Order: sequence, then C-alpha cells, then structure tokens
Amino acid sequence: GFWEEFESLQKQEVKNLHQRLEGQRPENKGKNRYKNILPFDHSRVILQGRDSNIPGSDYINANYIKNQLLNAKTYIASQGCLEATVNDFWQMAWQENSRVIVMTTREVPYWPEVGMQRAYGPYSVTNCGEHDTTEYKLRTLQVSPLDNGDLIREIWHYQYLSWPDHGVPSEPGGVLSFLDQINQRQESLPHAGPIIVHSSAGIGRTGTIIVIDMLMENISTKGLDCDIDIQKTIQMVRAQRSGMVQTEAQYKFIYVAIAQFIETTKKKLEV
Repeated sequence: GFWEEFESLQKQEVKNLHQRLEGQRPENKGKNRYKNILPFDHSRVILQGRDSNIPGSDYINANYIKNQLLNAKTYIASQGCLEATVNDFWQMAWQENSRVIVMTTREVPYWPEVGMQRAYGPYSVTNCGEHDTTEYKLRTLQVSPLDNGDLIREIWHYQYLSWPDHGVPSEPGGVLSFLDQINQRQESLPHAGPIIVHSSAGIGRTGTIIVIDMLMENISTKGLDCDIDIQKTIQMVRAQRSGMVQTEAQYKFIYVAIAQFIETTKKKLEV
C-alpha cells in the first residue's frame, strides 16, 4: 500500500545522491532558463577553452545521456538557448563533434537564414539550405572555426514544428518519422559525436524524444522479441539529468509512440 509505494519512490531519488553545484552557482544564474532545472555535475557538458579565472565560464545547462541499460547512439540533453548562451551552445556542438541537432520547439534562433553566414563566438555558421515536411524542418548547416575556413563540418539541424504547447502530438506518426530520419542520418556518420536534443527546459520534450529513440534503437538492435521496460528506461535517463520525461502526457505518449512503432513494423514484415 502507501508505505510500500513511498519506499519505492524514495529508492528512486537521485537529487540527494548527485549534486548540481555548478548550475546553482550565482555566477551561472543567467545561464539557466529555469533556476530549478539544472544539470547533475557528474554528467554535465563542460565547455572547453574557457578561463577558469572567469567564474562559471565552463558552464552550460546540458548533460550527456547514454543508453546505460547496455554501440548505441549517444545524446546530449540540453536546454534551449538563451540570448546569453547562443555562443556557448555552438561551442558545445563544435567541441563534441555533434553532427545532428534535434530541436523540439518552434521559434531564440542560433542559425542564419538560407544562403546567409553569421558568426557565433569563435565559429562561423552558414545555412546551406532548408527542406520542410508538414511537421518539421531540416536545415543544412556548415560550421567552421572563424580563423580556419578550410575546416568545414556539415551539421544537420532538425526542428520539429508541430508539437503542441502544453501537450503532446495527437498522433505519434510525425515524431516516429522525424526520429527515423534522425537515426538514418546519425548512422550514416560513424565518427559523429552525440546527437544534441533540446527543448525549453531540456527535460520534457527532450526526455520524451530521447527515451522514444532509445526504445526504437533497442527494438531495432535486439529485436521485436526483446523486453521493453519504459519505466526502467526513464529512471535510467533521469539518473543522468533530473526530470527527464516530466509530464503525464509525455509519459503516455511514449507508450502510444512505441506501440505504433511496433505495430507498423510488424505489419510491414507480414505484407
């Protein structure tokens, strides 16, 4: 009954076991969209090339996320940029060798318009084209260090357009198609660093997208015959960034999406 359930939930606490010192530093206050949504120190992304004598200079609100129930894909779960952290975001993308960025919100932009080139700190970003579907945009970005134009990286920016405010999509087909494109892209780049995924707080839509993708990967890799434990998968990612999958609606969407993924996959096999 109550005490058994309570005891179980207490077993799942992580914020008591993992500190969030860096994100709470006063010097980093302007770098968090929400003062109470912060990265665990242990898995945070540390920005390189910064001066430790500038308090907080290495900080970004983002964590590495791995499928740790297990060569699976790796991720970074990041909060969406503030005006003050756009350069930090590009520093993260560059240093991590990320070639795929997944943005789950509609429009602070951090890319130029098609055919245009802009500087973000030490980096140049060029928008080499945009291609749309009914639910998302794909922008092809080319990034280089400002001082070295001979060094160019193609970065594929996927922006989902139709996720409802304060809810989830009514059907999961759009997200499943979106993730299929993302997976194929990442798989085509064996040396690529983690896929960066972001949303306003970097936990709700972000955790939902990441968990669905990890489950699709488990299914593709281990088979339709494999055990799917969504609750366990969610807890495993929450130990890496607090609050991943934040709402009842998101939680239910994961089940709805994976159920449809399985059923469609099966139907295709049996045609």
